Amino acid sequence: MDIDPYKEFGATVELLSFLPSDFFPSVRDLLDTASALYREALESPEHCSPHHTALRQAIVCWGELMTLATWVGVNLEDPASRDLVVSYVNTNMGLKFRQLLWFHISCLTFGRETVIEYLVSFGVWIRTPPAYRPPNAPILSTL
Amino acid sequence: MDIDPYKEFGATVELLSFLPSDFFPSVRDLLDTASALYREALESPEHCSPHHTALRQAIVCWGELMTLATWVGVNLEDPASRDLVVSYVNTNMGLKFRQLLWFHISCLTFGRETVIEYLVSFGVWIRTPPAYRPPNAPILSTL
Amino acid sequence: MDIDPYKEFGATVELLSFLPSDFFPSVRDLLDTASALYREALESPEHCSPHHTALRQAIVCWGELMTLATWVGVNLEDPASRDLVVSYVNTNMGLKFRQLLWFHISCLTFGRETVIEYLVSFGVWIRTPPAYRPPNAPILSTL
Amino acid sequence: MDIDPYKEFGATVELLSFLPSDFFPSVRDLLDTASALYREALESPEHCSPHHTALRQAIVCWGELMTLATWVGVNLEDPASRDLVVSYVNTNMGLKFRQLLWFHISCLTFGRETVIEYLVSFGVWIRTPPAYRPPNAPILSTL
Ligand SMILES: COCCOCCOCCOc1ccc(C(C)(C)CC(C)(C)C)cc1
Ligand SMILES: COCCOCCOCCOc1ccc(C(C)(C)CC(C)(C)C)cc1
Ligand SMILES: COCCOCCOCCOc1ccc(C(C)(C)CC(C)(C)C)cc1
Ligand SMILES: COCCOCCOCCOc1ccc(C(C)(C)CC(C)(C)C)cc1
Repeated sequence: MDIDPYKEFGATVELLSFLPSDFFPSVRDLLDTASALYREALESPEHCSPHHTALRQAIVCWGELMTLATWVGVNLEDPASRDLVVSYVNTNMGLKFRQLLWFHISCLTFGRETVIEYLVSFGVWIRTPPAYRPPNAPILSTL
Repeated sequence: MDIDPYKEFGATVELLSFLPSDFFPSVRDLLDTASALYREALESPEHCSPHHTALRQAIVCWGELMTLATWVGVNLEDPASRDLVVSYVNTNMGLKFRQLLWFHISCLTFGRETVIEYLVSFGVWIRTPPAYRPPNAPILSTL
Repeated sequence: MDIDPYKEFGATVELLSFLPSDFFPSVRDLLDTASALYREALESPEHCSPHHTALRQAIVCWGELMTLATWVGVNLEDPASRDLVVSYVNTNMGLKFRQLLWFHISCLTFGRETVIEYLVSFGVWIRTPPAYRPPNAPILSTL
Repeated sequence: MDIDPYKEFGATVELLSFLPSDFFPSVRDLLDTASALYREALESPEHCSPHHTALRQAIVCWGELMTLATWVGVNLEDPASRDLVVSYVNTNMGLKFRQLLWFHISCLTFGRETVIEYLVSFGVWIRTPPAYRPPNAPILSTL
């Protein structure tokens, strides 16, 4: 239905299109970050924020995908296709899942405005060729 | 994190378990409804409601699952494994997807409170033995 | 029962597992620190702080564990079983003990809130990729 | 270091030595008493009292020792060593644990002052030879 999961929050798939894949932590790392920083709120009966809502939904999706992967490994007799499906799920879907988790966690942490500014600046940086861009990328940190 | 996607909305997997699985409409039907009634709001850059947020996330996840099914039908060779994966995706993941779509669309349309009352009333109905179970099952209506 | 030795201090086993196990100093190092810095207060007849109380209890428990290990070395004959017991103690219970000692000493020294923020920040740091995190690991300092 | 876990509260190991070792109720009984009277306070995120702070740590230590005992019963195939270790734990560590539990549960139920007066009076009673010792020993009570 031509839905962008970030347009509601002030971003776009094209704005995060520039962040490389090596930029995002692993799924386990991001899920641990969430479970340690906002678990009491995600497991809460309150609409603490749209970021919380989206995180809840995406975590449920990922749980269902892991269930799918287990079911595949248990019910498919062709190892080739089994590993192919599992690899597609992990690589692609987890890349998207990392994108979304990072966006929402970083927003909850720093600010939606700050994260969008960081995205703009990081796009400026990554579009520049290495011969003319500084070697050290921009950094979003609590320290 | 053990997250319930309805806890914030005032329900639970136990309160929706009152409804059978053969109750929820088709994914096609629910998506047509969602389009016809809230396309401009779901495509909007606004947190119109947590229901809208959750519904957007669910729809993007279903789109990714359809992409997975297509990628499977293309790449995978073993017809048994292809059909197994596609049928599992559709049946199970779409059962859950329709559950969620029904909940959120019905809420947006009638009321979260109305939908929870409908859940308890349908529980009463389905628990009533057939000898005394009226045929006029409960149904949501604006009239 | 379901007791967390950290919740009164505003932390959790989930938050202290958010840091690696190879990060926490040795039992000897932490006990030397505790002595040098708070021996007169831990050997005092005052509830100087809940940190002091918990640390006293932990140290007495570790002393009883050391007595157990010596008693094992003496009485037990099977060297395999003896070594296995002593190793279990000094590894598992040692890790737990030094996590707790680190928490409480670092709190007494820098601040409970400072230490919790440090846990969060160091976890996010060691989970973030190097090219996009600051290059130097976080550390607590009174200087 | 030389830490007495009672002088923080107003007692010593020499004062509680007035009571014999066969005086203290079993770990089962004392843990049931605690679960009955102060479960919600021990499981609370509050420094309700130093007695709570100490009892929490003691119970955590006891849980770790029980884990050790089960791990022993599993991984050790020398019944002699298994039994030796489990018996040592449940006897010596059990005695110390139930001393501490008695002290703290009593000081929570009655008070530091009442419990110390009780210790002194019971010392009188027990140092008194039996030919001149009343049968109605001192017995803590609110009635
Ligand atoms: C292979 O991925 C490359 C990066 O993605 C490019 C387009 O980005 C759009 C991302 O859109 C989504 C879609 C779905 C999702 C959810 C939360 C539903 C999770 C998923 C991918 C596990 C189904 C997240 C982001
Ligand atoms: C196989 O279904 C069993 C019945 O469902 C039990 C309910 O389980 C709770 C989780 O429900 C959902 C519902 C929807 C979803 C979304 C919207 C993310 C879509 C899905 C199922 C395509 C991943 C996820 C979990
Ligand atoms: C065999 O028992 C001797 C009785 O005399 C006790 C002398 O020592 C004082 C008791 O000190 C402790 C030490 C540790 C503990 C804790 C709470 C840590 C529990 C334990 C014994 C399970 C480790 C309690 C009391
Ligand atoms: C191998 O351990 C895995 C990591 O454990 C995570 C923490 O588990 C919760 C238990 O936490 C503690 C911490 C310290 C302690 C004390 C200080 C009482 C010491 C000990 C371990 C000797 C009993 C007890 C429990």
